[PDB]
Amino acid sequence: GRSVDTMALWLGLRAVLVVAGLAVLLQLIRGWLSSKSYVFNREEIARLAKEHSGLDYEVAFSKIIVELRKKHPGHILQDEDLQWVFVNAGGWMGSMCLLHASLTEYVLLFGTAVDTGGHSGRYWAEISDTILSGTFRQWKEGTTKSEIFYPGDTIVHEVGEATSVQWSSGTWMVEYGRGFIPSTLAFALADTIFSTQDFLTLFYTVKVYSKALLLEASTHLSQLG
Amino acid sequence: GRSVDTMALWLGLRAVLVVAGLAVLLQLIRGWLSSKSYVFNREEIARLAKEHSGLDYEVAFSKIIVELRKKHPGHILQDEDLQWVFVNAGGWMGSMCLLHASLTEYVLLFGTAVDTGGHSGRYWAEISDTILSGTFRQWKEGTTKSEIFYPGDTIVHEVGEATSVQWSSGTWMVEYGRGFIPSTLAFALADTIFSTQDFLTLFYTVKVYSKALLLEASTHLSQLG
Amino acid sequence: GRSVDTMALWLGLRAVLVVAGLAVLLQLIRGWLSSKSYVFNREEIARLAKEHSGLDYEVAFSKIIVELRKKHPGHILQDEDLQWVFVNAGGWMGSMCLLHASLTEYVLLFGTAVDTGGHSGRYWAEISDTILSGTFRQWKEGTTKSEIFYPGDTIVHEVGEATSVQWSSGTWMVEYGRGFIPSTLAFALADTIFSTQDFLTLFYTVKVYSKALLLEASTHLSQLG
Ligand SMILES: C[C@]12CC[C@H](OS(=O)(=O)O)CC1=CC[C@@H]1[C@@H]2CC[C@]2(C)C(=O)CC[C@@H]12
Ligand SMILES: C[C@]12CC[C@H](OS(=O)(=O)O)CC1=CC[C@@H]1[C@@H]2CC[C@]2(C)C(=O)CC[C@@H]12
Ligand SMILES: C[C@]12CC[C@H](OS(=O)(=O)O)CC1=CC[C@@H]1[C@@H]2CC[C@]2(C)C(=O)CC[C@@H]12
Repeated sequence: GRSVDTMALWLGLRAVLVVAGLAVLLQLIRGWLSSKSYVFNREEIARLAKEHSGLDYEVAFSKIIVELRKKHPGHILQDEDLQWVFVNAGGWMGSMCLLHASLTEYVLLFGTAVDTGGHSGRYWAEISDTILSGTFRQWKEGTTKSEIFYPGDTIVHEVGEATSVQWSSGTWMVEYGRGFIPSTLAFALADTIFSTQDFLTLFYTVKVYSKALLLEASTHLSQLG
Repeated sequence: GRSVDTMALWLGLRAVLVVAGLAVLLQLIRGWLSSKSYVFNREEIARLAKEHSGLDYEVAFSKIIVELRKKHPGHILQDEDLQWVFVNAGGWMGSMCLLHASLTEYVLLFGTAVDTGGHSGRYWAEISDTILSGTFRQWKEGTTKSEIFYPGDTIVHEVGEATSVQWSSGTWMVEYGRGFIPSTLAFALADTIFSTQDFLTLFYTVKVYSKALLLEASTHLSQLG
Repeated sequence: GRSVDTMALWLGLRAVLVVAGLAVLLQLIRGWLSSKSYVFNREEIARLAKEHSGLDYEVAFSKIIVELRKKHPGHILQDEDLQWVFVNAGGWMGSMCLLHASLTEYVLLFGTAVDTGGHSGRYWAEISDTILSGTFRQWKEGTTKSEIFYPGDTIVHEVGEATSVQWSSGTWMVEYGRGFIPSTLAFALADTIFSTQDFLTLFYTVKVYSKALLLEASTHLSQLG
């Protein structure tokens, strides 16, 4: 009867409960024990973006890239490999220009020309965004109130944290990721697989990531011989 | 040629046609014959939320919970089990605090701190939302015009009805569901499975639902012995 | 170690790379060699919608349908088969009224009563939208700036192009599609399959498409005997 169905539903809920729990546990285990070889530090990227946040965001883009190439030669994609690629993740739509990416880090220019918002993603990685233009509203888990951030500010998305993010038209930022970068690909590609069906954008995304990986491998081989 | 491909496509469309049709028919059969044991009634929840809609929505939250505990003891989750959990469904992102849930009913606090909107879901359940703060725009199926609702109003999402819903930042409401509650889980979890990949939020969602079910089972056992 | 994992990840990225690439290649092959039997032309639909863009969009709807029936008898669905059906695709939510659809073309009334936006879709089809009311913001791939279009304007979504689209509440338009129409169904239904779970809307969508196909088949049989 009604009690039997309640018990069976509770059994199935406990089944999904322990599956999701152990999946989170494995995410924590893979992440905490993951490698931590760091070329950059988030304060370095944040100060460099905050210095040029008063410029037109495209002029800021160029000066940030030139400085990143001067201070970290061999770790930034050349001009021929820079490309604006749409990003559809967690219900929002923006675009990116990948500058650096490895197993443990990534650096990219991010933003949107449309009003958008959605889920931030939850992963074992520390993501930081320094706003060059526009507005960035963040709604943290466990709260009923959100906060808006402006050019010059830096939002630090902590490891294991989940937020709601919302950007206005013409918002652009410099983004630095640190942690277990591969564990973020599922979030980055989900809306392409199950919503947009934009397989050429998927092609673009894995192409620039593979190029960034090959750049790091080529530089690591040259630093040893 | 062109006529052959048109016929084959029409055959496949009829295939998807009869599959979706019989799936809807089974949804109607399971729902109409589902159980209907009711602890609350929607007018009770709506009047209680409308009375406190003039307060700060968090003060309203507390007074509504206290009143629901006084009038329905044994059917509201204790303070230790209350938690704000993100809800990603039908393209929108809000958050909930589950107070009561069974096979046939649920009562929760709902809202969002970001501008969001999307599909309401179509299921065999009668959902009603009494706005405490913010704005609630509803766009009904079969019409080209939408309506906006304000604090004190109650939107009644009818059984089998589908709407587009849109909430502004800082909109909060009291929500009561009545019907075949399990048939709504697929809509509630879809964007977590196929977009956000937020498995810890999924863990949170099934945990509070299982706790609410266990509360109802514990109370039903005590009312008999 | 770290180099081994980098190589393995690069191998898997190249795997996804060549899969998505050949899927795009097959999309191009099917599309370029697809049939091109055309009842309408986009300038015809655009001028007819632009003439009536100064009217109330519902009065414009009726006059456009009457004119399309007068100039293309046997290719427009009768009043009994006209229906507003929700469209959930690429993260946005609108609604449509299908007037004509074949293997190579389609004509429909489109719009939304809510603020929405998302991915446009990428397919081998040329889509054109003439705005009757509201605002249409388009963000093209490879750019950091978007453009807004107004009643009387026509946006032409080119073959293979991907954009971000965003519409304000009360935006309505006349839409004409030309190309390999079946290759667009996956984009049109994805958010229904993996987000909204609205199987009755899916039932509605394949019903009107099958009816439009059957209309074209019936007219083609009568034009020969
Ligand atoms: C998916 C994510 C991380 C989460 C960001 O969301 S955000 O709101 O915190 O900015 C968006 C974002 C944009 C670019 C994504 C990045 C994750 C790592 C990705 C997939 C690569 O290896 C190449 C491009 C990278
Ligand atoms: C999924 C749904 C019902 C549809 C609501 O959408 S709404 O626009 O009508 O408010 C959102 C909503 C929020 C909480 C959801 C509820 C359905 C039943 C759920 C999944 C439980 O057992 C626990 C939490 C409940
Ligand atoms: C999916 C798409 C094409 C892309 C449009 O997006 S848009 O931003 O370019 O307007 C939305 C749109 C609406 C109606 C869709 C159409 C594609 C072809 C569809 C599925 C049919 O056979 C029947 C209804 C048609």
